[PDB]
This record gives sequence, C-alpha cells and structure tokens, in this order.
Amino acid sequence: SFSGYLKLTDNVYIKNADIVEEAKKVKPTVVVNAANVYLKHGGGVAGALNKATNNAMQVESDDYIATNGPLKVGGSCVLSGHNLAKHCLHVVGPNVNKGEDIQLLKSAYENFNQHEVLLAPLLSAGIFGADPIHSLRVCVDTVRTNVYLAVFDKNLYDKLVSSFL
Ligand SMILES: COc1ccc(NC(=O)Nc2cccs2)cn1
Repeated sequence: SFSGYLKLTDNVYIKNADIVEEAKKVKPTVVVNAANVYLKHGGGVAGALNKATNNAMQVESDDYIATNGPLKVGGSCVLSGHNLAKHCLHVVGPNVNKGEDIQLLKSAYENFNQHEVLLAPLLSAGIFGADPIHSLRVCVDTVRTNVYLAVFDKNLYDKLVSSFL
C-alpha cells in the first residue's frame, strides 16, 4: 500500500513524490488528475499522468469530451486509470492563471468524497496558480475520505508540512 506518508489529519496524508511514480508503484484504486474542463492533459500533473499512459488517457478523454462536452470548473469525471490506477478521477480545480474563481476549490475537493481512498495532487496548485498552502487547507477541511497527497516539489513539500496548522 502507500508508504512513507506523513499523517496530517485522521484522513489526509502527504509525501514528497512524483505522483506518476507513486501511481506505478501502488496501483491505487483511484489516482486524481489535476484536469482542465476540456481534459487536455498538456502540462503539470495532467501532462505527466497522460505521458505515463503513452497518451491512452488523452485518447480516452477526447472520446469522453466528444460525447459529453466539457466538465465544469469544480467538477469531475471517472475514467480509466490505464497503467497507473484502476480509475482516474479527473478533477477540475479553478485555474487562477486563467482568472477562475478560487472559491470553486472546495467544490473541486468535494469530488474526492465519492471515493474511499485516493492518490492525489494538491488541486489548483503548481501551474494552476493557487497558493498550495491554501489548497492543502481546503483539502483537509473538505475531504473526509482517505487522501494520499503526492507533492512533486521538495521545497514546497517542506513548506507545506512546516506551515501546517
Ligand atoms: C507537477 O508537474 C509534474 C511534472 C512531472 C511529473 N512526473 C513525471 O514527469 N514523471 C516521469 C516519469 C518518467 C518520465 S517523466 C510530476 N509532476
């Protein structure tokens, strides 16, 4: 199972790790993707998870979008986890760099509550432009299910742990 995670709360754990490498090792039931509404997995966690699936995630996502249209900011969809997980929960956190509403971050994390356990990144952090300390705070105050957070950046990981209230 998940190893080397620091316990933050009863249900939130954190580790300085590459979510692609964590997913290939654990093969969790659910890996969360930091998706956009179009499921265009270009960069950040999305680009990395998609590249690990040899673009199979993007092919499946384009078929999903062709059928269903775009997701909502704060929304999600469950697709295959390919070689990474049983399922991938594609969750759209607000992208502050695209001028999206930061209040939608709590709605985005609510999607995690539909799954007992998840391997996940911090939503809206990194290239999405939100403050990762705020994202972790919203995560621990919103998610009630077991969430194993993988934070790629070591310095950010240390900052998150040392400032956690
Ligand atoms: C948040 O941005 C990222 C970017 C990259 C990553 N992981 C990777 O790229 N992993 C790779 C495995 C093998 C070859 S490259 C995670 N997070």
